[PDB]
Amino acid sequence: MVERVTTLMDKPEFIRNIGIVAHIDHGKTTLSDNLLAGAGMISLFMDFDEEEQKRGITIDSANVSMVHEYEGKEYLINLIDTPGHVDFGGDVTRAMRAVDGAVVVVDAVEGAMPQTETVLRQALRENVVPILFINKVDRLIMELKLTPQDMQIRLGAVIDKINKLIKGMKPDSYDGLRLDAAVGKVAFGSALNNWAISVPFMKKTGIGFKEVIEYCMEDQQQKLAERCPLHAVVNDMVIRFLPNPVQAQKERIKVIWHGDKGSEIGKSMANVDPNGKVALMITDISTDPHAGEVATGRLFSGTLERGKEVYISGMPNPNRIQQVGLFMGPERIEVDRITAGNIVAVTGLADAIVGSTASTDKAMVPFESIRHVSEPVVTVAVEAKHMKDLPKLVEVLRQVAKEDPTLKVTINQETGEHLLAGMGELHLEIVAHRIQRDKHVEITTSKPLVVYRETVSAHAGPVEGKSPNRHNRFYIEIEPLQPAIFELVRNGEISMKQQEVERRDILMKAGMSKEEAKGITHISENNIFIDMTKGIQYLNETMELVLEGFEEVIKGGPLSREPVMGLKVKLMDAKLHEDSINRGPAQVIPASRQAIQAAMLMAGATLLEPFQKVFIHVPQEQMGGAMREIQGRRGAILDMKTEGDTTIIEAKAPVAQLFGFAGDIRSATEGRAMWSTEFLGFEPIPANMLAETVMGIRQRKGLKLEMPKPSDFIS
Ligand SMILES: Nc1nc2c(ncn2[C@@H]2O[C@H](COP(=O)(O)OP(=O)(O)CP(=O)(O)O)[C@@H](O)[C@H]2O)c(=O)[nH]1
Ligand SMILES: [Cl-]
Ligand SMILES: [Cl-]
Ligand SMILES: [Mg+2]
Repeated sequence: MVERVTTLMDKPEFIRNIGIVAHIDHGKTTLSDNLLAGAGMISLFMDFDEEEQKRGITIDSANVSMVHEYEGKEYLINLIDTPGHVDFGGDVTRAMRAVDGAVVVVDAVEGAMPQTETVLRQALRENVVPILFINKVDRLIMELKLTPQDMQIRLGAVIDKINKLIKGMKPDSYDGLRLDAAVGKVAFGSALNNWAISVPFMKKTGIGFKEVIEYCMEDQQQKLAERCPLHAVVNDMVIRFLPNPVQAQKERIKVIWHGDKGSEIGKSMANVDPNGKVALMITDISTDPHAGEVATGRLFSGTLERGKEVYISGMPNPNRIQQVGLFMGPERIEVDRITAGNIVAVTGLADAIVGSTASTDKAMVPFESIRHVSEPVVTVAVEAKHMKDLPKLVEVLRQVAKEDPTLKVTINQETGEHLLAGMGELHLEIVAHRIQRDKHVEITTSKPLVVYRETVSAHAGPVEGKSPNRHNRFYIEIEPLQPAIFELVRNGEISMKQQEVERRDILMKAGMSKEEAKGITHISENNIFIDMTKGIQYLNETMELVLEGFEEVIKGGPLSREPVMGLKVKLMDAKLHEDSINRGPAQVIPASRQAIQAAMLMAGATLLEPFQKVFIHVPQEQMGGAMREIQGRRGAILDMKTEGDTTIIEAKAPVAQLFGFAGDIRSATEGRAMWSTEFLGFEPIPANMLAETVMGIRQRKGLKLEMPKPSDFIS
């Protein structure tokens, strides 16, 4: 529907910008593909990457446009199919920035799962409107053999669960967001077998759930697909209940744009005004063989045209648009111009990165950053196979990191090697593949290792740090953050920019003494610095330097130069030299670093390692094989439930223990165990493993091969 798409994209009221989101494997891509087939867009089309087809997983968000007719008018559905695996969660985040509505897909059998909540929360954070498609209802009918009422109960429990999540996330918006099957905001069906129903649709066609069960039970789901077409029921739901750009954009900018809402551009964004100045939110960078580098984004105001110039936020020179169009899976349909309200593919924006604001005016308030979180937990060292390829590798790693901001690329100064840090083993496997196959650089990679965290287990101090000229002294106590306070900081509930009586009240109503709440001076990662001193001359002008020493230590702790978390650092006393020449950065910053590092080692310094939480659905026949695999990897079982022939195992294990788990769990269960994973958190390494783990880390970093001591820091 090439000419259809183009005619429709000019009319913002008939557009739906949507994303398909779900727990891994609940059926996003089958849904998206069969929506496209039913709609006559195609005869898995969206998993068009080779590794996606090879591994049977969505790795990258894919974009496609779809024409659907509803009550005598055609609508343009700009759809994003997103990945389910936690390692690719940043693809979901970037996609939620670009869409206005979301089809939350949930497997009827497993029901809502941990990444179901994750994707729902990411949608609501962006003021994206959710509807619900309960998929795999064929399995629920054919494998559990439940009566209609049992199946009404099961489906209704899923709806209720999604609604509790919504109500917990957006309590004041709950009424308008609540999912109601009788209203039509929920459908149920089988993406695989091209059929779907909803309460209003069943009334309309005169078909009950008992007839639906018969269709499946008598091996006639093809007939059901004709009577109850998947694409009709779901696309209708999309048109009816997901919002157009005209309703939505004013809601999106409440949370993605902190500029003057009554400005010229705030109005033209709020009105989807094609004649306004360009306002284009860049959500993705990727490379194609013909278009070259391509920026994906959401156009809120203006019109994009080949040859038009836009400014990129933070960059001085104006970028020129070379081509504009829409993605159709692996293809990108080119068009003369695209108007506000659409999800666009643009070439020629050399300076754009994920999160960029493209605008006509250089002085436009930039859109809010695309939030990240989830710091890397797995790392690999990477090197060019042939030394003639070193500068290509430099340029290629820059490009890989630009296209995937969840990857962190640093350089080992003690080996000249590049380190790739990402979300998991699979994440790094794909990256190494996308450097060789796609970027044409032969590389060698080390085995994946985890990134640890350093912390303390007890209180210590006051410890005296002394400047190299011996003229300045700082007295530091250190101890663990209480869990309530750690959570406030990790969730961003407090801040030094925040108001001082407000922050003091949040901290104190969390357990912190008034002394320490009012003394809090700095936050850095999941650590705080408190000033407990009164009336020390020159400490005000010197405190900025003390905090720099604190920040440096947080970046890499004294045990193994791993990042530090969970620390409460307190300045109890200080002595500074009268003359500023004796108390500048070269004097104060080392004194601060050394006091803090010595206190840490005196406070039961130890390592935390990342843990994954693992969910396994396995038939009873293979339960024993599943159990042996997780228990053999020193994982702890957390709970176990039975639901018919299936055992549901909830377990945790160190990330470091779960490398190669996919292939081993398949072998031990003959491929019959479904499993998924999520980051749990950093937990203490075994107490009898601290010396060996620290030595292991220091050796592979090039650091000195000896256990650090507080005598290394304070003379
Ligand atoms: N029985 C049944 N199987 C389905 C249905 N929908 C999808 N599947 C199956 O589930 C598996 C995963 O399907 P897929 O569309 O790739 O799910 P996905 O959520 O996109 C996977 P990922 O999270 O990695 O992107 C496939 O074997 C697919 O055939 C359904 O309605 N019924
Ligand atoms: Cl605390
Ligand atoms: Cl002062
Ligand atoms: Mg998929």
